[PDB]
Amino acid sequence: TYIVSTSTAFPENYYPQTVLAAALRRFFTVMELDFDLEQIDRFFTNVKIDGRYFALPLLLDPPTWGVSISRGLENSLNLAETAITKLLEKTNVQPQDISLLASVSMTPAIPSLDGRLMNRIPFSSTLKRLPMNGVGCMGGAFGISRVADYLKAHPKEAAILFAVEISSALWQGSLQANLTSLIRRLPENPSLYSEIIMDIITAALFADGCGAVLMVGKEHPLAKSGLPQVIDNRSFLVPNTVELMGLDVVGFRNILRPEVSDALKQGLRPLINGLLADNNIESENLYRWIVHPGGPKVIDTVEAEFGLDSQTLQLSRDTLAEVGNISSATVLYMLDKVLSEEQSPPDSYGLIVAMGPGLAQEAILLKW
Amino acid sequence: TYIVSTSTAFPENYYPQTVLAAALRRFFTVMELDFDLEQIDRFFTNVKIDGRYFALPLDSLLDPPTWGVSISRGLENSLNLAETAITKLLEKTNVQPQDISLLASVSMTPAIPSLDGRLMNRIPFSSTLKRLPMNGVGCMGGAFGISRVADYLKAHPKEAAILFAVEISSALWQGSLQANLTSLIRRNPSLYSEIIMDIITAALFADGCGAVLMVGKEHPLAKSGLPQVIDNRSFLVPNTVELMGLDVVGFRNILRPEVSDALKQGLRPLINGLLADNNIESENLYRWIVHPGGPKVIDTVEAEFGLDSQTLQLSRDTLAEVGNISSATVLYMLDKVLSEEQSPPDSYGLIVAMGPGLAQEAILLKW
Ligand SMILES: CCCC[C@H](Cl)CCCCC(=O)SCCNC(C)=O
Ligand SMILES: CCCC[C@H](Cl)CCCCC(=O)SCCNC(C)=O
Repeated sequence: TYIVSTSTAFPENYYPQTVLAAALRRFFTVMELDFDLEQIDRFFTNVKIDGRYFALPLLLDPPTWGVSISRGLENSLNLAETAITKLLEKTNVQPQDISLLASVSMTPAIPSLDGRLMNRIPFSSTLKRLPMNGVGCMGGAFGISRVADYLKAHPKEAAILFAVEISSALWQGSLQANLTSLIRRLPENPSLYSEIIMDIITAALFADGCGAVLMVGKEHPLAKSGLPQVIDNRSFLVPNTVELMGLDVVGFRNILRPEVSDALKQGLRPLINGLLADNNIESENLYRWIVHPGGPKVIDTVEAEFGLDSQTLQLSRDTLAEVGNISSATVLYMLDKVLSEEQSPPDSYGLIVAMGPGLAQEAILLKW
Repeated sequence: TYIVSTSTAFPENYYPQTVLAAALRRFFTVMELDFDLEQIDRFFTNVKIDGRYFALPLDSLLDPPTWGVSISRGLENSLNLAETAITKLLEKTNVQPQDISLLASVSMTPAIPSLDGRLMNRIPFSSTLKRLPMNGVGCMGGAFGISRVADYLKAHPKEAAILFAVEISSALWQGSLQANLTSLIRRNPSLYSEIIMDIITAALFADGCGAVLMVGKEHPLAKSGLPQVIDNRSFLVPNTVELMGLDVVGFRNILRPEVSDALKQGLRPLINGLLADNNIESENLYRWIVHPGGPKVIDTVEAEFGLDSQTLQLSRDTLAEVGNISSATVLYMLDKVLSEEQSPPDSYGLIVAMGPGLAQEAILLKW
């Protein structure tokens, strides 16, 4: 399977990280929440993000959850349509010649976003769809793997994957309600301190955006040398870590416990060592890593586990700095950057790695 | 690709339709809602459901728990049902979990991580198990998942995959229907249609789980006499998103009366195109397995294809026994066919389901 091209789409409002930190501090202050405001600055600074796109409005006067979901759906569709149209235009592919449209998003959508897009883009009415959910930050890498598996059996076909997330939905009421309750119960329940920090970290980290990728089977006319080929992929799920990472219905609450970066270690090396060995490759001979930046702590952990030079994962840090954590879309944005870089040397190997709720990890071996 | 075996799983409480009708009437009465109570009984009777399984409680109908606690219970019941069905499937086929390569799931139960990921802590699947967690397909999910697993197994002829579908319709009885029927009846003659649609939702949808084991052609279990998936196809009717789906409000089920008429735009284009490309006609089909997805749907398929009054009886009997269990329904029906019926060698069958989109899915089977 060949990765042919990529595109991204972002909403119109880009906020400096310092403005978002200030917006949350003002919420704490207007609400008279008894909490150290310097903790907001600390985590908004320590995530190493310069600014974020928010599709939904920037705390004090929240709409109904129904209205926020309606806006989230609309914005998800708008971003996905933009990305897919840019993708089709840049490759000169007609929508009717796409066989499969795969999607990942935690935006609630029944019918799925990919079905609603059939009314915006003239796909054939018999388009095959692959709407995935329950994978969180991992979804971009996960979707690449599932589409590659599909194209194994359909070598003449073309498929599009998109990932789109609206993290700003959490700023429409969920973060406000939860931080208020937690901080006000904190004097009688000091165990809640870590819960407040988790919500502040969520507010510091997650952003909005969309990425899309065109992939084709080996017999497709766009399967040309010089493109990255997906040569293998593998999944891993670490036992008994469901509670470390997820998205719970309450609005929503993001779950991201500090123990993630250590539980990551239990899955990363068996997953990647096994994938590489089964393909007769040594990690030291990888030309490129494309690692989803769950956080700076996650990047540091991957770097330490595989003894990497600190420049090897620079793309993860630059991406975090530019757009924040855009969840499943992040590795597609990252792949897009790489496809804009200098033509990778022939026969160079690359690894895409992402981690998400599960705790689950996905690894994809690429060859140029 | 072969369908090797099926299983089902249901919660402990089976309620007669009259008991459910009575509970809803009691709600209208305690709340002093000004609405003809005979509309409740008429719709609960006219869907021709004898009873339904509810995993979530009915006794709290007047004082429902919080939506957060309902979701947590819905997750736990979803996991329990899927674990039970999967375990029965593995036991009846003598297949070890470690020997399953792909676990595919469909469910509207909110789950991040997905149900299939969570199930890896209850069933000793390999840690490198491949997963296919689908959503956004509603009632079409069981047929949809069969097609997607079939496409996967085309590329993996040595492998075995499990699909499960599970839905907890009783979630809507934990506050959503109560709130919406109250407000709607209070308020605007144009709102009569909205109340009817919530009453029909309350009359129709039920809980359950189905599971299927499928293998590629080179798997040891791939044996003659098992149904083969020979082809499958999807169809989405343009500009009908608003006719069916599930909206966040709790949840509100959307099922517009126009659905059955809108199905006519997709059914024959889908099925006759699929059959023609496999060199057969619909009249060649020995068995139909059609999801019973809302008023007039069965009747509409029957009319479109000129079928005899008994060709779709399995749809009606299924609705009678367990109601509309959404994505799981066609797996329960396939289970009945494989376990209780005789299928002549080399005969053709068609699985058909319809769901939010408006989308339809067809799968051609050959024994
Ligand atoms: C508008 C529709 C509502 C969208 C809801 Cl709020 C999706 C959550 C968005 C925030 C994230 O993407 S958090 C990514 C890391 N979290 C996990 C579980 O991996
Ligand atoms: C379990 C927690 C919330 C899950 C929700 Cl309440 C399940 C959906 C409502 C009951 C059904 O199965 S309706 C099937 C027809 N409707 C569609 C969209 O196809």
